[PDB]
Amino acid sequence: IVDRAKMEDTLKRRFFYDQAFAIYGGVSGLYDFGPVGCALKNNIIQTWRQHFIQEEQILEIDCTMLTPEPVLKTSGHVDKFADFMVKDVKNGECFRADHLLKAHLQKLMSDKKCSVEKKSEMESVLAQLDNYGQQELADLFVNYNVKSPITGNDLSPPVSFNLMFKTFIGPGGNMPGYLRPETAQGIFLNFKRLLEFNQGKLPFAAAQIGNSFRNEISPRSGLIRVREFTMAEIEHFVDPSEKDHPKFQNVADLHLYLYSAKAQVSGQSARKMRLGDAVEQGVINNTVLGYFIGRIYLYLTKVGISPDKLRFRQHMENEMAHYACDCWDAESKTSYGWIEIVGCADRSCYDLSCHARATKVPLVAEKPYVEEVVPNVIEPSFGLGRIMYTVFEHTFHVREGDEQRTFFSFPAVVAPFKCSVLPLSQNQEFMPFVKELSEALTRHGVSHKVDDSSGSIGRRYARTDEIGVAFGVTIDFDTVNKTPHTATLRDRDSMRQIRAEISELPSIVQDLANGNITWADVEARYPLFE
Amino acid sequence: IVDRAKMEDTLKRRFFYDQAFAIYGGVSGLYDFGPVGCALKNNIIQTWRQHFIQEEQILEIDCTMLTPEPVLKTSGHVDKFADFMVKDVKNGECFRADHLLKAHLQKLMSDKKCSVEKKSEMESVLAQLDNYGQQELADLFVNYNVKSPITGNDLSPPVSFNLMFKTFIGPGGNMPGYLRPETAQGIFLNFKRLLEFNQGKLPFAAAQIGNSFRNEISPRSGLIRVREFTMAEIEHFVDPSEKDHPKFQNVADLHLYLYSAKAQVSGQSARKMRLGDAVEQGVINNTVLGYFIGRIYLYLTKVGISPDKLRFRQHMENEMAHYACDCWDAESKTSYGWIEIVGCADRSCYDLSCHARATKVPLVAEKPYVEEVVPNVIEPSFGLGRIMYTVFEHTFHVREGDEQRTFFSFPAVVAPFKCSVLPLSQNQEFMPFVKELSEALTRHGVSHKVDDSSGSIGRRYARTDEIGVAFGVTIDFDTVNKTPHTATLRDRDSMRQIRAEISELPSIVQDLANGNITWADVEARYPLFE
Ligand SMILES: NCC(=O)NS(=O)(=O)OC[C@@H]1O[C@@H](n2cnc3c(N)ncnc32)[C@H](O)[C@H]1O
Ligand SMILES: NCC(=O)NS(=O)(=O)OC[C@@H]1O[C@@H](n2cnc3c(N)ncnc32)[C@H](O)[C@H]1O
Repeated sequence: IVDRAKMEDTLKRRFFYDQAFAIYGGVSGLYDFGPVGCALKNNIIQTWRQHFIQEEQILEIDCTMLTPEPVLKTSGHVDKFADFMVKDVKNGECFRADHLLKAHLQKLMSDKKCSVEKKSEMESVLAQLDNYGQQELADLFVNYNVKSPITGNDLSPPVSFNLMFKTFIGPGGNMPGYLRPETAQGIFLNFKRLLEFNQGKLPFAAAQIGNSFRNEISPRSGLIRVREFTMAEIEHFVDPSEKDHPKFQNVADLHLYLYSAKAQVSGQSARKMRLGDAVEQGVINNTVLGYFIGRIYLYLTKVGISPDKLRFRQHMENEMAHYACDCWDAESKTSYGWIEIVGCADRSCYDLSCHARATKVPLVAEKPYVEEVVPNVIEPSFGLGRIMYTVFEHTFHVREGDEQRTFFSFPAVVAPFKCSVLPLSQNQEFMPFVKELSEALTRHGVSHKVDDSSGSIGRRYARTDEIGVAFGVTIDFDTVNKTPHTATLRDRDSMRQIRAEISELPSIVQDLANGNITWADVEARYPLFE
Repeated sequence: IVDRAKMEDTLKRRFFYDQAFAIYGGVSGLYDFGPVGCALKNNIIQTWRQHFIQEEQILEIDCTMLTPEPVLKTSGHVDKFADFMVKDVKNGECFRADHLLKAHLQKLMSDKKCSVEKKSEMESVLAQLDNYGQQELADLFVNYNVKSPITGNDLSPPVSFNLMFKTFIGPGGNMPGYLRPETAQGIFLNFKRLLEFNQGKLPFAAAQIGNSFRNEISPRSGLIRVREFTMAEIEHFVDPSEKDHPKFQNVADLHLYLYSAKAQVSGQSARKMRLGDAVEQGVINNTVLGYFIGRIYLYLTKVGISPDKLRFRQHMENEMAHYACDCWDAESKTSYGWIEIVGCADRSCYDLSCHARATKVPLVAEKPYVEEVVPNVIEPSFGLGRIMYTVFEHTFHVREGDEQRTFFSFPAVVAPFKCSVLPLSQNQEFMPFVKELSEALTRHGVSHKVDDSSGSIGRRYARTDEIGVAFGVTIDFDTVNKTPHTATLRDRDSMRQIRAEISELPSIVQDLANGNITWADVEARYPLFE
């Protein structure tokens, strides 16, 4: 339970992000990222690069965003990539059918005038919604009588609205195209010279961190639903017969909530298994999937998402992507209910096949006489957008002081900047102290900023906390005067302080942020301070 | 003089970049960046961030790419933003008039059958080409009889083809839009909450590093002309009466080639002045411009561009951008002649004005009773695309050995990775040595990679040089056997080596890359090696 109202308000005021083209009414599904937003957004794509590209020697490429017609036709995107949209036959108002029906039903199950017998039934209708194809969705839009949310008119019948943006490359209109709804296609259309890098042998994973455009219908989900976003995608090309990851054992003992395809059809709660077991019982196909699912958990977790508000639901036979046979999503429980933030497909040969065929250009590899194969691709797609957002809600708190102060408990690895050095006076009695501390902190690789903002120390740290700055060091007169020179070390969340030799503080703040020491350990080592 | 042929071939083979959607014939003006390309492309945007955002406490934001109709109409982009295109009345073949006429004339001046009197005249026609508006360009396209380059047919009359891509945001067609041809607009539409950050006082500069789409007509300039690219843009909001930069004196003593607007009309060569003087004589308006022009020089230079193949040409009264009153470009002499790689506008109030008006939302500041003003914006726009390319040609060399080996002399600050550790055998006699060296190099912050590729040491370093890896350390038997343990330190360009205690090498390779020591200094300190 979080305060979407109060939070959005804080986030936009400190300018983590806000509405794009504000002074024009703004466009739905489009937002701009302000300074702290950028800082935090770049800390996540950075933490990610380590956790994946670095930790897996993943090849990286940077493809185009403008894709020409054929490429997306071959991938079958021009076809199956779209959402069901309806529109009241009055004014041209559109709505994503998929969701409107869900909104209606919740309204019905919520009205006390409902028989527990129908309520239980409707749930069952929502717990399958993504499987509902053109027809079933058509009928349902009749039985339940779905009508325009506003001025309840009569919605047209569910239709298919392709989510890809449309444009024409170059003068004229001979070469039409779209804005890549995913980065993957580029990583595929480059398979040949990519295999080469890994010596033609599998497995090997390529990757991309760039934008994708998805002309959504009704962006009303805040940052969650946007028509333009940055996504990190890994394309793990493995040999079909070797769908077995060598590192699995590292993420084997993780105990994470899983919501199998069965548990969804056998209408039962998601279990909190162990990856190792989850694979034994054949819940999670192979180990390649398992490893990634494990890492994906370690990442989302490390960035800031709460272990208890995260899970992995599997897709349904027809909820499936138009390019996968099996797939698990990383869902984060938020004010918008559970929401997919990271996807883990298992698109089997379907990609390189389509392209190899359509162009008559062979896309394969070899193995030890030396047989040829079409690498199956397990693809972990990250919605850096929705991820940073989950981190927002999962770590947004309210200082328990009438005043109504709000702080973010961002892990030291994603905080706008780890420490905030703040002295009382600006005079020269302090500079020689602030200077050193800064340079010393710099030497220790600790992102920091010297505070200036007017106000009592406690009012200062108010803003520092506002944007989740991990720590803070107070430099007062006693720091300058008394000898030895000690400053105040203040933990963000607790607001508890520690007096300590301003010389050691750096190496300490470092150990704290790097997870090498606990706040408690500090209170045990150093004298407190009020 | 460079070998575009041989170079492009090398660049694409090592996969710095290549043609987008290759297995489909590919699209013109679109390319994909492979691994080394990315590594180098990220070293430049990184080196840039320091040189500017860091060194100038520049605020950073990340706006949308999809812009809605009004925004670009207000900026006057829907109007004046386009290139003159012609097309033979036979097949629908297009060409950018602006250039075709230039191609023709060069052909005429090149044919020996021309009177030195006409040749001199035609030049004068090219040395004004960007000023030629609809009419003048129309007449000229007649007099000289410009006809289709291929199958010389009859080109239509010069027309205006808007360079912005076109799409519709959301279902329907009520909300049309384009893909931002520049990042700036976003930095402007966010001025209010941006001024706020700097305490409402000027000057203060915002910035953005993202993509912009320019639906060019005839992309045939390789990477130079592309329909999609990453550009770093700084929006320096200064008070009209205070167009005087406090740091100028730092870049005052720089002596750089300038090609004033006059020198272009007074048909004379560009002078190699000094920024300080250049401002005295009122050649370069104010100092704000001067400082940036200075930095822009230091950057491009530091990244790899040759001091002698770089200059700053000013715009002409009607070559001017549709938003500037004064402007200087950073031109780099290349195989495609001089080409603008970095732009330095002086768009006076024109931006915030248009938007303030059109929306009726006031955009101003105050100064010490406390008067209000509309900040003038000096904007340094960087074409990270064309910049990295200039770096390619300006540092592409051919090993003087029949064999035909090609190396890149990339500054240690942009090289794919500074050092390349390479031992002879893979056995355990070496690992304990390779391991340490790597970790030690890591500790020193020196990007490196342990070589494996099969081949004689000299064949190995061949590939290392291919992609401009600054240095190389050879670990042989004597390194393992003999005591002390010394390895071979090899400079890329010279190929000259140095035998030295494998323990010190790290701190050394560091000092070398960080520009703290010279190769010569090393040869003087340590024993040579052949
Ligand atoms: N290349 C395979 C692929 O397309 N996978 S997927 O994108 O369909 O699935 C993964 C989801 O993509 C991201 N995503 C989707 N639509 C949005 C949105 N409108 N706003 C923000 N983030 C979004 C989600 O963050 C991530 O969970
Ligand atoms: N925001 C102000 C603005 O629009 N400035 S400007 O872009 O018109 O001028 C600066 C130039 O923009 C970049 N640029 C232009 N067109 C291309 C291209 N087709 N390929 C690659 N790079 C290009 C050039 O690298 C850079 O010199």
